[PDB]
Amino acid sequence: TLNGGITDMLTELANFEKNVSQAIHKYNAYRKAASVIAKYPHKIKSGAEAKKLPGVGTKILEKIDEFLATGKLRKLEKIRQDDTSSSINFLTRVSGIGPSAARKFVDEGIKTLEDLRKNEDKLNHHQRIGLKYFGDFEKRIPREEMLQMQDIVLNEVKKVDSEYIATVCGSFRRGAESSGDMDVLLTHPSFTSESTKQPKLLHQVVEQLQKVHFITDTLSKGETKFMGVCQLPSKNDEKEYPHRRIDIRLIPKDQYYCGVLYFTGSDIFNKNMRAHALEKGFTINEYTIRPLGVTGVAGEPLPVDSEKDIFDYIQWKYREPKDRSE
DNA sequence: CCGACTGCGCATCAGC
DNA sequence: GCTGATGCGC
DNA sequence: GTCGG
Ligand SMILES: Nc1ncnc2c1ncn2[C@H]1C[C@H](O)[C@@H](COP(=O)(O)OP(=O)(O)C(Br)(Br)P(=O)(O)O)O1
Ligand SMILES: [Cl-]
Ligand SMILES: [Cl-]
Ligand SMILES: [Mg+2]
Ligand code: NA
Ligand code: NA
Ligand code: NA
Repeated sequence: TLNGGITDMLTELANFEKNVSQAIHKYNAYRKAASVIAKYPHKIKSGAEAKKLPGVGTKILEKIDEFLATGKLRKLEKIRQDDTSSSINFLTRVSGIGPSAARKFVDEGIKTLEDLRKNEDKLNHHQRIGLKYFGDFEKRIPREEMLQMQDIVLNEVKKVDSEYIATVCGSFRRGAESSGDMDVLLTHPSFTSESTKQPKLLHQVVEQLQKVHFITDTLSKGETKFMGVCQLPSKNDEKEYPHRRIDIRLIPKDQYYCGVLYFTGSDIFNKNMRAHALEKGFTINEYTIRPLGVTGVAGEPLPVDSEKDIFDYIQWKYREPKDRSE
């Protein structure tokens, strides 16, 4: 990667602002600058050259100059030496522990994996599962395992009702050679924007995946969104596979294209594309694209027959999933 | 100079 | 219980 | 932290 030193710096700065400063717009500004620099096809020689790119302003250009001259950023060197920042950043690596809870735990003297492990009763259910699988959730998933997981999920969904359609999205659908988790978009003709003619549509699928011991834990679960934990089966004498995060999102079948656009991402790609829609007078979510009136009020959903239709409304050339990894 | 920054489901809690 | 934040992770 | 008007 051509500018990895710079993008790593900006990412660590983004994480500092989110986790410690609790400054969500600085976090997003740093992530935006990292993303645009990551796609820039030249090795950056100067902060001024970087400042040409949209999202790199004066302050990041200065940081880039410092990094290029010295190989480091004093601001980050000091953050790394600060105990409270160090503790908060570590605690937020547990799934379910965010900026707020991390800072509250540090106040209470809970500041290490050992402290968490002996204070399990101070964790909510999500945090408790996050701690249990702390090590596993740091491991990435090779695409070859994602293919096995996909096969299980699709076949088990088929056994519940052959009219379900499950689509693995996320980085997998963008063609990545490894993924951080598995994201599954689910549809069924009974659930549309017009009516829900069968209950428990998501529950049935989760239950079947639990039945065959693929889903092992639940982080949260409602009528349309499941977040939990899964594990591939292993063979005789073989070490067990790590536990993996799995998300399942049930979307109205007639809104599949907005939903698969959303769940394919990346997150920054969605953010960039939704920001462009707003400039063009539309708002995009995982359900619909709608015009915005002058009052800022969204209007009726526009018809959508493909992912490209959504690109067309906002006057973007279509981008294949493999080219949305921003 | 400064308002606006993508969008939302599920968990948790406060106030009534 | 309901309603409306706030937190969190997508 | 960045940027459009
Ligand atoms: N804040 C956000 N805003 C808009 N869309 C978002 C979003 N967060 C997530 N999405 C959309 C967009 C996103 O692609 C999808 C899945 O969210 P994952 O967190 O699983 O992201 P992924 O791409 O699968 C990665 Br590379 Br992080 P992996 O999980 O393989 O490590 O939900
Ligand atoms: Cl901010
Ligand atoms: Cl909508
Ligand atoms: Mg994912
Ligand atoms: Na710029
Ligand atoms: Na966390
Ligand atoms: Na996910």
